[PDB]
Amino acid sequence: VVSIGVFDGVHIGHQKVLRTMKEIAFFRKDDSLIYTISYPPEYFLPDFPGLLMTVESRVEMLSRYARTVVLDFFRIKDLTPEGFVERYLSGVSAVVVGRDFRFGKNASGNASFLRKKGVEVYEIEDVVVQGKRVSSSLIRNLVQEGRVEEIPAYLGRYFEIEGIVHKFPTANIDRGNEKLVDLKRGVYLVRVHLPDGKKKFGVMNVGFRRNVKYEVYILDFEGDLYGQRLKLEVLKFMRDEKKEELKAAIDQDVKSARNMIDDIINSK
Amino acid sequence: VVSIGVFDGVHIGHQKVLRTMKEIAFFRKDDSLIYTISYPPEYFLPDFPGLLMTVESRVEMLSRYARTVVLDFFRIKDLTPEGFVERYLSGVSAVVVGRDFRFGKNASGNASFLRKKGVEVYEIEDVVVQGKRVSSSLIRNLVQEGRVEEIPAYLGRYFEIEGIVHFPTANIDRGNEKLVDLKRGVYLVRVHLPDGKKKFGVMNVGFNVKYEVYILDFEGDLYGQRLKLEVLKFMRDEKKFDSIEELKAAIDQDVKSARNMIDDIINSKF
Ligand SMILES: Cc1cc2nc3c(=O)[nH]c(=O)nc-3n(C[C@H](O)[C@H](O)[C@H](O)COP(=O)(O)O)c2cc1C
Ligand SMILES: Cc1cc2nc3c(=O)[nH]c(=O)nc-3n(C[C@H](O)[C@H](O)[C@H](O)COP(=O)(O)O)c2cc1C
Ligand SMILES: Nc1ncnc2c1ncn2[C@@H]1O[C@H](COP(=O)(O)OP(=O)(O)O)[C@@H](O)[C@H]1O
Ligand SMILES: Nc1ncnc2c1ncn2[C@@H]1O[C@H](COP(=O)(O)OP(=O)(O)O)[C@@H](O)[C@H]1O
Ligand SMILES: Nc1ncnc2c1ncn2[C@@H]1O[C@H](COP(=O)(O)O)[C@@H](O)[C@H]1O
Ligand SMILES: Nc1ncnc2c1ncn2[C@@H]1O[C@H](COP(=O)(O)O)[C@@H](O)[C@H]1O
Repeated sequence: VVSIGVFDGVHIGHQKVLRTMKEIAFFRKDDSLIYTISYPPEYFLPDFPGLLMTVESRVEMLSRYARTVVLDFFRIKDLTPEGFVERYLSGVSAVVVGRDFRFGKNASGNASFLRKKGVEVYEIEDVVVQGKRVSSSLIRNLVQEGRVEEIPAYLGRYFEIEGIVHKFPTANIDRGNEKLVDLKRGVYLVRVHLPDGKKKFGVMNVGFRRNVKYEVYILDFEGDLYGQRLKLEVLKFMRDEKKEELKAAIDQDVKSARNMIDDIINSK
Repeated sequence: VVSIGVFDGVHIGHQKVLRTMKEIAFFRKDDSLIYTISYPPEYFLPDFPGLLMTVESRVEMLSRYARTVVLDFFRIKDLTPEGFVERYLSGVSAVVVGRDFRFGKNASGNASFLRKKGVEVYEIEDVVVQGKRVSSSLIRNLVQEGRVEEIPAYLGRYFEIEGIVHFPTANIDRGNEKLVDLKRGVYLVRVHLPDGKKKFGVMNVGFNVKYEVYILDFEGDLYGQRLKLEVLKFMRDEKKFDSIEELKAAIDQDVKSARNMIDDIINSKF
């Protein structure tokens, strides 16, 4: 029994499907297999916002659920429905998908098809947080419009920026090379997970050059992060990206951060 | 600094103007301000093709460049050049526009006037594309011939139909403004759904004019939500079908080419 799809971000509508995968599992005595497609057709277009995380990262969550097998978009973009079943669904007798799920050169095959190929399709009806069908798209935008405080209602958690370092002080994050989405330009209140389990707060600014840069000033930290990797949770969108008195502006933020922080701490 | 004119479509011409503004201003630690004249004289004359987008849409885009302010046409329409200057340009150093920029009753207002009155007018050379001065007027003719493929070249992006929604086909209410109509026929389009998803779809214009799109791989009520539709390719002439089925056939023959062209649009990135 397997659920197919991209699963980018692995949102709440995603987790729905995965769990139902566990159900149809037990009551079938079968084992579970997630089939995560590398990229959506869109990815290969200019106006594509971006992925919410790297595939490597996505197969970290998808994994913590079932056994994930990544399907390469190049390798399957021309396979026909029949071609697909044969090369990827043999032996399997049931899939878990959503009301939309299509597949095969020209979306040639719906669930009906798979049914007529001797396979059971358990369609999970759409999940919707506040009037809209959760989706990577929908989250892909709030990220663009700086609406971070609005993401947990869809992502099941805070949006995250993560990468290798270098390449005030501020740490420069290299989110890798995949075509990832970028946040509205600006200053953000962030939660930093450092090595050794450390979770320090910080402020992160995002600016141009075309390109977008990610720099965080981690509060109360004074060590070397040059080579290290980091995972930052974007909690709040503080202020917009501005204009030699900048060293004076950041303090608005820092002194501000310290305050938003202490806000929670008190509200036991 | 300040820029003036209608700005219907905000095409590459319009952009060179707004970008020059955005610069002439940094060179001065000055501030931008766009004055968009709601309409153009033709708008109220026999046979006006209509605008490309609603004034609201238009302000929307201009907004990303700088503070925008709309001026009723009917108002400044009568003002004399000094009048106009006395009401809007006061204490404003620079004014970015391009050749052929005029203002005031009977167009007596021009760049020389602003200059003689202490304001620095920075004309911009007309932007040519394939031996043509980019113009809101041009683009309109294209839309009208269904030559939507040639549009991005001048317009700087894909022509776009929009409105409120009022196999199944969504009925777009473009609005009550006077907008330009496409050649009646069938088009491949790219839909921008309320939620945020972008599905391909196929639109048909026929006949005022009626616009209805059948979005590919999609199901859900949209009655009441807005849709922006990038018009990507012209496929066929909206013809008469004396038998319902001949239509069902055609419509399906349309959705077929749709699907393939789409495969083309992607197998063309590697
Ligand atoms: C909390 C924080 C807030 C910042 N806010 C801004 C800002 O609003 N505008 C800006 O231009 N730079 C800001 N910066 C700094 C730039 O990111 C900094 O100049 C960096 O070196 C990269 O910018 P650069 O490529 O222009 O040199 C901020 C830095 C920090 C740590
Ligand atoms: C892709 C697509 C192509 C269409 N092509 C035509 C066409 O060539 N001729 C036609 O009369 N109707 C066509 N239709 C249907 C009309 O748009 C339909 O009659 C609709 O109800 C509006 O037309 P009406 O106002 O005359 O009823 C097409 C519909 C779709 C979705
Ligand atoms: N509190 C801190 N926040 C961000 N980086 C720090 C901090 N403390 C030490 N560093 C280190 O210093 C580097 C930033 O160096 P520097 O060149 O001085 O500034 P910039 O951020 O402009 O590149 C980081 O790569 C990191 O290893
Ligand atoms: N894939 C789709 N394409 C077009 N409309 C759809 C689709 N799915 C659902 N709809 C909805 O169906 C309605 C259009 O219904 P229909 O009566 O069949 O078309 P029309 O009256 O324009 O010929 C709209 O409210 C629209 O939001
Ligand atoms: N919001 C949602 N509600 C229900 N099912 C969903 C939702 N979002 C995704 N799915 C299903 O989960 C799988 C997700 O893959 P993808 O759409 O590529 O992210 C597909 O089989 C979808 O139908
Ligand atoms: N193709 C072009 N190249 C350079 N400037 C242009 C072009 N088309 C229009 N402009 C300028 O941009 C402004 C556009 O206003 P309007 O002509 O009303 O749309 C006027 O001040 C024109 O001089």
